[PDB]
Amino acid sequence: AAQTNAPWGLARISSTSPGTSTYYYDESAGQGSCVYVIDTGIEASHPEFEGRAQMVKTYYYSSRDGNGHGTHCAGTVGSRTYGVAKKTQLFGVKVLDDNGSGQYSTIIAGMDFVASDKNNRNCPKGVVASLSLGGGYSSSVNSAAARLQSSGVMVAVAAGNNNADARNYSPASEPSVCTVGASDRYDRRSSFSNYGSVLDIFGPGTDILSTWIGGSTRSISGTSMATPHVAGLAAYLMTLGKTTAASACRYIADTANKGDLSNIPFGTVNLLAYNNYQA
Repeated sequence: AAQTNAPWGLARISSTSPGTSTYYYDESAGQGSCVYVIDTGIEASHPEFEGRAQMVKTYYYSSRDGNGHGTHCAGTVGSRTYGVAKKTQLFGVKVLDDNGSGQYSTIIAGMDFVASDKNNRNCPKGVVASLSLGGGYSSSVNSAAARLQSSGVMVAVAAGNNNADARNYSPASEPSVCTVGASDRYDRRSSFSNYGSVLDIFGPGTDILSTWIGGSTRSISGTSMATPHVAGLAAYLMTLGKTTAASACRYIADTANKGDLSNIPFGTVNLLAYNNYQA
């Protein structure tokens, strides 16, 4: 399948070169997989989700996304125009309030919620969780991310936006989950992207067009935007039967575009997520 005039990040993940604008992918498109977006919520009514999104949990007075961040991330995972895995099922878990903040205890509860809740959903091709959130190092937060992964969910987490070593952030620093740095459309490390040995992969994170609340769209930047590219990619590859929740991060690293990013610090992987789709 070919989507013309796609957002640059989608085109990038199906290309061996920067500078193209068409996204190529197998038409299976993550059908039969599920991605949990653990964030500020998802505006499921957005036409871009086509009825494939739903809120399953909130820790606040509403399950609505009053912020936008979660809706943008979910759009990059799975919206019809802005998404990597255009036929996945999207499940929203609102651990972040409408100001984008959340207590670590709530975030932990949301991770453990997903590990159990997947048993209430139909995801024959597999389950992914996208965590575009984080804070300072916490062993309890890392352990929750590790449990979620152990339970059979492909966990993708943002590296963080401090232009610093991600070893000092959680859940970024958890070794058993897939930690995602950000790049720009010229294959440069994004200016704000964290780095370090704990990173597993880079994805598009600068100037990413996706869904927003009020049935709208906008372009924003962050490792929050790179993470759902990787989560959507995992769902897509799992639907194709190429990998599993436990092995997908390694598979994505194995099949990445290698050595193509600039300003990668010595000791950080130079790997850019790539679907290796041959039309």
